[PDB]
Amino acid sequence: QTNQFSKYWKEVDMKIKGLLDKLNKSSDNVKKKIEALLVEYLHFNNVIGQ
Repeated sequence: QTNQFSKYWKEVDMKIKGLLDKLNKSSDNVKKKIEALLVEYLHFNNVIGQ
């Protein structure tokens, strides 16, 4: 309704990069969990971009 897609697009992108930096410093157990959340976050960002 408010059409502020860029504001939430940037918040999700900041969360994506935050999870990207935590991914390289992550143990093997939580690493698959982080990858599983990045694929979902890419879906959220792809929808907002479209």
